[PDB]
Amino acid sequence: YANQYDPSLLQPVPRSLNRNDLHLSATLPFQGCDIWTLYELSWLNQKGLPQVAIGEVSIPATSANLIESKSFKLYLNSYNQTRFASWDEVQTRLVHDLSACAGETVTVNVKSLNEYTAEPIVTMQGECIDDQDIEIANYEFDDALLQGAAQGEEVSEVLHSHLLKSNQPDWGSVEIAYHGAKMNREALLRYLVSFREHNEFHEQCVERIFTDIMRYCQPQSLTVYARYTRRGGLDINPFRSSHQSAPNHNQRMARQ
Amino acid sequence: NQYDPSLLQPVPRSLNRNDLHLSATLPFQGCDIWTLYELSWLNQKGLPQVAIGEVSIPATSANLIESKSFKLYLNSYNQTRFASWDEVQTRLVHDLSACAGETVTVNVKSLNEYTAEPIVTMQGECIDDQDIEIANYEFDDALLQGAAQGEEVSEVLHSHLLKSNQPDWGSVEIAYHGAKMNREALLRYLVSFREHNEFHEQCVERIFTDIMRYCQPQSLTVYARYTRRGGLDINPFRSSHQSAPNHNQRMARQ
Amino acid sequence: NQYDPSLLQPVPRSLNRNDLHLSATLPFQGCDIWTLYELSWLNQKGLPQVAIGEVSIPATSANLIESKSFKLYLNSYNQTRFASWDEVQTRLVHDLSACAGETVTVNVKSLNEYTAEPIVTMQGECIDDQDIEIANYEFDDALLQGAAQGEEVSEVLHSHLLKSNQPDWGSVEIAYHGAKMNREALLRYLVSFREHNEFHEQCVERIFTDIMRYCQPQSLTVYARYTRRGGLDINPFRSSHQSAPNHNQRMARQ
Amino acid sequence: YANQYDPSLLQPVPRSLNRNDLHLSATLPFQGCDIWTLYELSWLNQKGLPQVAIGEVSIPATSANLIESKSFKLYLNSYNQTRFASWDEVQTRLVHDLSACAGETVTVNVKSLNEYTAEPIVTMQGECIDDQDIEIANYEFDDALLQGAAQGEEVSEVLHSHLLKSNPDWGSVEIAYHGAKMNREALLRYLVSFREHNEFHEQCVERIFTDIMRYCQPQSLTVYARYTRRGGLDINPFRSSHQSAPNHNQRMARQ
Ligand SMILES: Nc1nc2[nH]cnc2c(=O)[nH]1
Ligand SMILES: Nc1nc2[nH]cnc2c(=O)[nH]1
Ligand SMILES: Nc1nc2[nH]cnc2c(=O)[nH]1
Ligand SMILES: Nc1nc2[nH]cnc2c(=O)[nH]1
Ligand SMILES: [Mg+2]
Ligand SMILES: [Mg+2]
Repeated sequence: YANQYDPSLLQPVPRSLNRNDLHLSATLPFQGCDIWTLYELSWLNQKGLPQVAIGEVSIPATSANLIESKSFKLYLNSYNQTRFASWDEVQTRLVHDLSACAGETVTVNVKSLNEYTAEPIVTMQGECIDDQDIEIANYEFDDALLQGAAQGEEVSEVLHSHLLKSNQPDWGSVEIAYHGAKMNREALLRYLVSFREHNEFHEQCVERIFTDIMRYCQPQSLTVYARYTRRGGLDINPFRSSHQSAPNHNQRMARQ
Repeated sequence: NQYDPSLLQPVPRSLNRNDLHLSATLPFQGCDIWTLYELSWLNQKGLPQVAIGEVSIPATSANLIESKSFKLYLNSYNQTRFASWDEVQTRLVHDLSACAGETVTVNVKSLNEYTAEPIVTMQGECIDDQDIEIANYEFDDALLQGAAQGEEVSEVLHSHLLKSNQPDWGSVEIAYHGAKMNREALLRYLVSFREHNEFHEQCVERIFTDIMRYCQPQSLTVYARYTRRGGLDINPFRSSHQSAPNHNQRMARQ
Repeated sequence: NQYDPSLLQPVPRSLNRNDLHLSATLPFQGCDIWTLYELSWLNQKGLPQVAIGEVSIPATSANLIESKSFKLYLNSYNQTRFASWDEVQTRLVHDLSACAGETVTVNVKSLNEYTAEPIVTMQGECIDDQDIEIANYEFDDALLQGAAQGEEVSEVLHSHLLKSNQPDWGSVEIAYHGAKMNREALLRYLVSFREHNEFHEQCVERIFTDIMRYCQPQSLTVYARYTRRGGLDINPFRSSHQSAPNHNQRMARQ
Repeated sequence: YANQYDPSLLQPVPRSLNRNDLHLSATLPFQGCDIWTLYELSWLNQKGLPQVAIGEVSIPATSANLIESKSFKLYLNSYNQTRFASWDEVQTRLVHDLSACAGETVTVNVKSLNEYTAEPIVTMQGECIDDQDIEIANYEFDDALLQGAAQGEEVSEVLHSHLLKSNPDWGSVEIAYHGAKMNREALLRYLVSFREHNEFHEQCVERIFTDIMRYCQPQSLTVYARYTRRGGLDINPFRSSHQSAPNHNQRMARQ
């Protein structure tokens, strides 16, 4: 007997636990959300016939807790052999359980597979910074790579990179939109690549990138948004901004 | 932490084929199409490169490649400098062909080859929307007994409800020429895999050979597309007459 | 009449590309996919063989192959004994590569490879169902002026209303990432080809370059599938980033 | 200016003209129909926007006339720049004009392209006879190849071949019969002997039917051929001693 519905499998992690290392002020310097895509969501209807869907979850960055991804997979797996009366019931339980875990109302949209037919694979906004003629040999984390990286003229720009890797490896693309002194692209790319051997949660990586850019580069406004490939059937896409609340859509990128 | 072909582990196709009562003379042709979503290495100067790999392994190869070993092998690229993308392709073809036992094709695609690519569904009629009760989940090939008693047709059917055992998940497309299949029988048969344990490639061959022995179509193609595990997916294709699928685009859950 | 490669007539791609104001370094990559519905020859013992040929000619080739000459060339096979299907596939690759000026890929498929293959449509949203009036039929690329003023999107659009000139007929799929396109403008633009004269390959390159210069998408793919003439069809694919379509399946009118 | 709707482009050909050469009885020894597929049907709606469809036409084998294929193509092309108020109108005109040409009511379906999505490519019923270990060097027509071809035990069977060529035109042919079992080598050599031979598809099917009836004398017989299109149109003649039509007009691999 596979284990059936079990909300106790969900594991909260307080966001303050990692934010402590970032030495943040009393107020959070960002707002935003963690958007998750649940590619494996499946359960049984009343009559025992399997149902399959994709879930799209948004957890506020102000929630007391994030949800540990493994535990989230195990919790979703507990639906697989459980009978539910309706799709509405499934969506309601996901909101209830994930909101209890996070400590703040979590948004959930349970979508049938046909909602995805002809949907696009997308890239990120702005210019890709990856095509550089530089040598890298040190992959150890080094925030000081951002020392003096913003010395250009005042600009609004959006940059992105597909070279984010952190630690089993996690793989992501990251979009950085800002208004401030123009950022040195070589410094930025070396800084991003220095995560390659570093071990932090995706949500934390994004908050670290945001806070390092804010402290070294002092833009007037900033958004950092990363989209990671799935682990265990789930992906996370942390969005952190000085002024925006969320990305426009949750459209997948090429490796997602 | 460096490139290491010894990480690849073959599994002989003969194990399950003997279990299906097959001759070494196969009743199908085809291939296993793999998508490698996490392919990454370093260029000549140490700057990371990322790509998606598209691999086709002939169904006649002695071995399939065990997926986790495939993951670990690919990870061994991550901190290795390679002279060019052509070098990477070359190594992949060499190593994967040696492991499978027959020449494997490999296409290493840059990520921008996927911009504005659409998600696809499968062809023909989805059979999943049936108001039926499933009273148990044991595998039962005899669900197909007498399932093909209709008039001679050529049609294509699909289901998104394939699962085996962590769970794996797939959609499957069945194109045939023969006596028309009972859609309820077919759906019950597919659902009965849920608590079955075998590899994706093996499941597809089981589906193919069961439909053959119970339904006796003149022509049959079975093509399944499974969600990834460990950053790679497998899409086994088995056909009476066709060597490869004429499309390879990702589905909603992939 | 025996096998005769001198029947093939090349047409240089440069003629129309110069007319489109293209540099020798192209703004697209891609290929022309041909389907040879009437391929037939004699085996060693004089017994007729029939097959469907699938040919891909790189868009970088110096020449395209003129369709009527391609038909005449294929007809020269009809009363010629060839030792095996591999011999036929070899001759085709050799002759078509020499004519195009670059290696052409050829698959010679038996007819039973198509049994129970489904007809396909194109992906994304069809733009044809518009309640608009067309007041004249002259080609006008300026119909695209200001046509891309929407928000940044990635989407796929298609139309079945492509016609050029005896008339030719096609459907066209346009996938792009850029400012959202006005569908009325796009449909008018495509309808304005109706009484225009150029080759399919040239039409597609004109569509690509007109969209690129009026709409300025970040990336663009244009893939047209035309109905056959003389037993063969042409399906030109042109893309910023992709080298080939990830499907090759016939549509309703093909 | 493209030439607009012109029903005078259609060219009738009396069926009796070719049937002469087959020396038939007073009454026809067969019934059936010619099913045509019109893959490039297109016209303009009342606002000038192009419309595209696939037509499916059935002409009774009893019609006084068949329709010459090139003329049929030219007639359909005359729709391309012509405005019509509705699809129903287009269907109505096609029935009227094609029926007047043929001399007997013709059925016409005008189908939107989406009615073809996921439709199958099909093969023919029964056994393919093409995989034989025989040498052929003479491609001249020879009906005498069927002399004594049906000696076997009494059987019902269906046979098909993809090797029909005549003038090049390309087809597959399905032969269902009840009678003394037919020699497959003789049948295939006979079909291959059309390879350098000039006759209309409808006539080829009638010649095959009448040659098999005379040399093999089955109790019942159907001959159905499906040819690849010429000029955007295909023709699929069906002739039978006891059946009226095939079940569907589904395309084969080369069609
Ligand atoms: N939420 C969350 N859970 C994890 N468990 C392992 N890695 C992660 C991560 O990056 N984010
Ligand atoms: N090739 C292969 N390897 C596996 N390892 C675990 N499951 C699978 C599978 O389905 N296929
Ligand atoms: N290659 C080619 N040859 C032709 N001959 C006449 N039209 C065409 C065409 O569109 N393409
Ligand atoms: N109806 C008809 N017309 C033709 N015109 C040229 N060939 C043919 C044919 O086989 N049938
Ligand atoms: Mg995603
Ligand atoms: Mg047809």
